[PDB]
Amino acid sequence: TQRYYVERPIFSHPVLQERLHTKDKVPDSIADKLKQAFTCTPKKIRNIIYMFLPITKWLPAYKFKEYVLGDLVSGISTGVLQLPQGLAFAMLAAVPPIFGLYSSFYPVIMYCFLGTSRHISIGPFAVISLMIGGVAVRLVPDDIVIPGGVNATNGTEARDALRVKVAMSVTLLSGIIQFCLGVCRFGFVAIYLTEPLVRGFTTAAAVHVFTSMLKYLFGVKTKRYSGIFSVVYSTVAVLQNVKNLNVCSLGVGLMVFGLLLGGKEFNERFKEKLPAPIPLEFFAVVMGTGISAGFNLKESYNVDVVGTLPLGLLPPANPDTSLFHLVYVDAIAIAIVGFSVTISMAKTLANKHGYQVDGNQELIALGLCNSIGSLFQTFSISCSLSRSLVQEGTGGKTQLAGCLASLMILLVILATGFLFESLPQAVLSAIVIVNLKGMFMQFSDLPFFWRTSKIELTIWLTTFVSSLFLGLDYGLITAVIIALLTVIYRTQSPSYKVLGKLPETDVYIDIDAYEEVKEIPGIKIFQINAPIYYANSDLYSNALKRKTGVNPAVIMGARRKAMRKYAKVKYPPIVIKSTFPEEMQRFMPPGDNVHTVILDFTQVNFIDSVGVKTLAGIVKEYGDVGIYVYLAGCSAQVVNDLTRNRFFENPALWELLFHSIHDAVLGSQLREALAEQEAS
Amino acid sequence: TQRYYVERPIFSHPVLQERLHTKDKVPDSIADKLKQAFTCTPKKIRNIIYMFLPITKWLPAYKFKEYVLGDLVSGISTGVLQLPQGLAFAMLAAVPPIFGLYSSFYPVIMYCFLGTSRHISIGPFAVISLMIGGVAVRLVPDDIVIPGGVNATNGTEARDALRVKVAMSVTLLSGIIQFCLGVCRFGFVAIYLTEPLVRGFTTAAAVHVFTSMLKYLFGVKTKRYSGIFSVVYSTVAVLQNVKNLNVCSLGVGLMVFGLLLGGKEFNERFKEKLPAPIPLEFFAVVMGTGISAGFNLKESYNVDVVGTLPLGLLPPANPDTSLFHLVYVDAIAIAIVGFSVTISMAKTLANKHGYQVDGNQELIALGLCNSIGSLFQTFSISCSLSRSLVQEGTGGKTQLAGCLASLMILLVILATGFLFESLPQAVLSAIVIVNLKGMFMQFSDLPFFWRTSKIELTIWLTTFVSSLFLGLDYGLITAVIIALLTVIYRTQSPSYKVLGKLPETDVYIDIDAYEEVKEIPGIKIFQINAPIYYANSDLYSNALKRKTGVNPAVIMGARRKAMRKYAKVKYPPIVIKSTFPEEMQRFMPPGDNVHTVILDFTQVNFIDSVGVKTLAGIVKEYGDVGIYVYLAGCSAQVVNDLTRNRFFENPALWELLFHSIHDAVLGSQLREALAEQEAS
Repeated sequence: TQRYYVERPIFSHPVLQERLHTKDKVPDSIADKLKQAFTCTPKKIRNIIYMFLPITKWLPAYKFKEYVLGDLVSGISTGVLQLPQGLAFAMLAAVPPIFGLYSSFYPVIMYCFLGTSRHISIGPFAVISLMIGGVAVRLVPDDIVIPGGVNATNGTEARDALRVKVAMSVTLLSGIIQFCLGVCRFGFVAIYLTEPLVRGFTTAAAVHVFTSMLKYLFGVKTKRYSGIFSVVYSTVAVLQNVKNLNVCSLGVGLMVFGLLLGGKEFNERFKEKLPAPIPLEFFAVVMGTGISAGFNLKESYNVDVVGTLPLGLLPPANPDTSLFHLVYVDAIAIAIVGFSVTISMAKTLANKHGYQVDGNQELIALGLCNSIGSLFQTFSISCSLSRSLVQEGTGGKTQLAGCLASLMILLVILATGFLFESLPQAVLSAIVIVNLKGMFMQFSDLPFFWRTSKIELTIWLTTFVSSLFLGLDYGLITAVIIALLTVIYRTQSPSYKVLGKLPETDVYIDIDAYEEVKEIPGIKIFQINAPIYYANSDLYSNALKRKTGVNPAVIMGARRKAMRKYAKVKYPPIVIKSTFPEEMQRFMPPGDNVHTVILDFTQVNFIDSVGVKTLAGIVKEYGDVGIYVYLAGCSAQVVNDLTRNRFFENPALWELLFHSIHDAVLGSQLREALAEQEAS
Repeated sequence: TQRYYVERPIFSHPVLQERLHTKDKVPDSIADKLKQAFTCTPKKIRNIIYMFLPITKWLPAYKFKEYVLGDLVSGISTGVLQLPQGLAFAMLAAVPPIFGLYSSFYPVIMYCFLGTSRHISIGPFAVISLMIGGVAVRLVPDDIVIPGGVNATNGTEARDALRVKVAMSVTLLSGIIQFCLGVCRFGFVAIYLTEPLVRGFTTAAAVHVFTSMLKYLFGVKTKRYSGIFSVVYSTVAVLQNVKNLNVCSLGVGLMVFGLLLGGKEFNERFKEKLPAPIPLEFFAVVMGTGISAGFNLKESYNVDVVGTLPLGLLPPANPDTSLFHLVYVDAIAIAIVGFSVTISMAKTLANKHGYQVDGNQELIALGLCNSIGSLFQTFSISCSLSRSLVQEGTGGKTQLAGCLASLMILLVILATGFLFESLPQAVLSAIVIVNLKGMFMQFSDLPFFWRTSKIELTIWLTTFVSSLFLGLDYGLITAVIIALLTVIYRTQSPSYKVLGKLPETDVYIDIDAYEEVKEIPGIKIFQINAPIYYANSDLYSNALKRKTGVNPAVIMGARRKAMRKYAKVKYPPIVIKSTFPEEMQRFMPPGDNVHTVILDFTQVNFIDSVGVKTLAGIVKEYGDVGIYVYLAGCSAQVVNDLTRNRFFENPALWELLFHSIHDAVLGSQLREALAEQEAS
């Protein structure tokens, strides 16, 4: 075996520096650093094509045997879920449901080629649909009359068309913003999305969706409220209007919701006995439309339905740029929220399955998809948590599952679009509610975060509160700001400890930690696990003057009191000898007689000018009362910062630095012994 | 002498822990921690009185011999400067100049008793006056007619009275806000005011004052613009209207400005030959009023003057609460700006003269002064940089200098208020401009900050730009946000280094730093001077995989390529043996054959859950390719955070920790030797 054995002289800063010679670096010119970027070698362009076109990468390496079955099952499962979710989200966007199915085909097909993640399900999203509906209602109210040859029997078709045009314009603007961010390499900001913030935001979004879905489930008309305090106003409005509910719609909604819960529980408890989960949502919608067609609930009980669905695709239409100045803020908010959600989902899925994704590529893909969808009459969409979870849980391995979902959506549109026109909205509302259980189950993190880290619990609660009461446009920004400020809070509240020397060794630990460390008499050691920046110097000084119990101010006051009671270019030395008479020292109150104070810098990352001034003031103040101060474990960054500042203007301060706490202690003891040598 | 000598066994985490026993702490109950707060001992109440009433402290200990002369000279010098500055600031507040002198008596007297700092000059301030004037104009335009018996010859007295009432109401609200903040111990936020931010804010405020003073100097009427892009609009407006200037006013202003510059330069170069500086501003105003009275410039050349000054004090008047809902934002902004400026000045003066101030006490004093001044017809004021500099430079030692200034201001008001009514505004504008040279000279910090620290230079430039173009209400907030974000920027860009062992010692330094350190073969050491929080884990992982040149992904790819080319409750062990045949190893590309990677945690302050997951993933990934990873120098905080998380669920991970880099290296070498013992 071997033992920790090392013998060396005391390494002060000048001694360490004189034994080392600075290495000569190789200057890399900017022109020379950019010249090789234009080699245009075939490998470089091939890599660029693969990065910009991920389809060319994962498609040639597609292993059919272990992927065809899983991709097929996952695609069927995600399509039979995207169709009702898309129809429900279309209603939430204040647009005809036919446009929701349109948004479920073009962006998915485009992302099957421009997408990097192979486990996320691109499609209609609840939050984006709610924001689009709110802005459409705000721009287009219910009191607009167009004399375009329409008679008095107005079916509000013009209002719906105007809302669709507004949605198309804002979608195009959001896509342009996303593409500009992607080409600007702005995707690096996704790292700021910590997991608790994302979970809290998703939970708050789930709460908003649940409280917005109440009106559809009950069937009672309620004004849509967008902005600050939207959730509370919406829920009190639906509570006040609950007296005029529809019995049939509520009953069928409760019945289908109970059936969905029973089927989901049965699938969960019979997972091993099935080769693939059965589509429960498809059975639910089939049952709902069959009952509605058989009993004619549209007029028999005045139960609202999804409405008519026109068939056939539409030719591309050029949008208009006359609405940018009205919804430019909302387009940016939609782009930010959608990009954040999709990048968070892609990152967590990549971590789960062991791969990587590129944020810039995702931004470019989202921008192109949104722009082309706007050209093809499709509103802005983003990633969906529940649908992606279903896709991954059913065996999703590549992006071909989304292509199958888009193909089957197109088939339904072209062939069986009329069959689903009689589906009541209550069934869709119940389907949305039951699929929301995954995000609602995330409330279990509160005890977990309470036990693990209270700071993360505070961040999660702040994010949830900000995204619940305040609008989602500013709630995410507020949550990000709070998360960033938590780092400042942590740096402003470090753990100050008094270190003691373990006997017969060189390990320094807290004096009040293990009962075996003995503090060296006459030496005080102070340690701070935080930087010395401007908003921390005062707290550090107070902690040093309090925890160590050595305050120069009170020492000077005691000296003055004892003196008054007993009476009845060159630089000066840093440490001034205590000119206190021995006779006066007889009336001096007893103390620890500390002669050396050691400050730990092993856990200091950087120091600013304010910190430099504070440290210089502390050193001078302690040297005035004749107490030596040495710096131990200073990193090269701290030394460089001190050199660039005016802290090292006096060459006599170079001897105050050391390399380790034990080295500083040995140097101080040697200095004391040498001083005692000439004493007598 | 002595040498660094220590012999000990390799201290792994279990070995260190088994040799130490946790100390039993003393639980301090909250009820027991608050019970002693109500002792009501005479010393405690005396200290409370001294803290709340600083006048009772420094007045009994007033040394007359060395303070009477200096305080007298400083008080005279600051009064003869506050009178013209107060008159000028009153005009900038869109209020009659008599109110400016009123603001120069009551708050100063009150602060002479409720103030802690003994070197700051409380009085009218340019920024606060400008904000008050802007809000008064915004609330009270020039198109308001009051049929209160006034004939067609309206002198706009009602408009001035309404503006005064608005100023009084906003001053009272700001004082209430300041008092509430003071009683809430909110003064601790003053630590966020770093020196570069304060200097940039003061410089931008000086620029705003200089560009606003142009209209008074020229005498041409110009609409006052408040809000965003106010400075640019004001300067282009005065440039367009410069064609209608007044020759006499501009000429006399230039003459008095030149005289002031000459006198200031003469005093600077004859400082040693004078016992006390002569009052130059008093001579300037006397000359200006004498010339104006002799030549009657009011009507001879249409030169505007300060106006009539009513005599006698006014009885207290109860304000109204009907304007809070209109200026509540502006009152908060005024309070924040004034408190920030005064606390910064008090802190820097305390540091210069070697004492301390309390932010909460300053907040309480400002709130009480503003509220009582509102009761006594006085607008909100704050500390002035130039006047405080003059007070300190003339020998200011206590607060009695301000009392003398208030007394002489009251004497002028009661006796010689009519004499100064003929003083032209050009003289006051020139006096303001010449006293602004101190803040304008602060532009020399740009090369200093460029050489010392580029980050502080960026902060200063950002603060200046934000407070120049954008409004001062939001410019300070933006500067604070940028300053806070600079810490995050520093933590997101650390300095990754590869460490090497100095021969015959235990000092590890950068391999490319001193040319003498030799890297130990087969061992990679990585060091990061930054935390491992959520917004830094990915960069840390990339740096570890790039700088060390040991990426498990490329290793696995090379192994697979070599294999394909040559072919033609218990837990698993963390490190998996490389099942690579020796025959296949013959086709394996050569490499450094690293068997151990050491991660430095001596400079790590904290790690979050995201960092814990990232570290666990890195450890597992490196153990998959059969590479050992050890953690060295982990602080108690990091160990506690890992324990609270799920990182230590497997007991086999406790042996991976160490106490020092050398200890980890010795342990790895011993493990390799032991493994080689059973090899053959």
